Amino acid sequence: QEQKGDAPTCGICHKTKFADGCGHNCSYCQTKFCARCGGRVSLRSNKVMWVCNLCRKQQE
Ligand SMILES: [Zn+2]
Ligand SMILES: [Zn+2]
Repeated sequence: QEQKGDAPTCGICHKTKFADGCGHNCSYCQTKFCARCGGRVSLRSNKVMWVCNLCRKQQE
């Protein structure tokens, strides 16, 4: 991680730029993806985890 004024980008379409900070990161691959290249999977009200369509699908 290096703060060089680099904006947030999707690791799939590389188009959708995350908001001020960080977008959705795969709870597995850890890859940064947009709300369209992943899904919301919270493990009980305490922590919200996002899994890419490749993990959410392959992992059923
Ligand atoms: Zn994307
Ligand atoms: Zn993943």
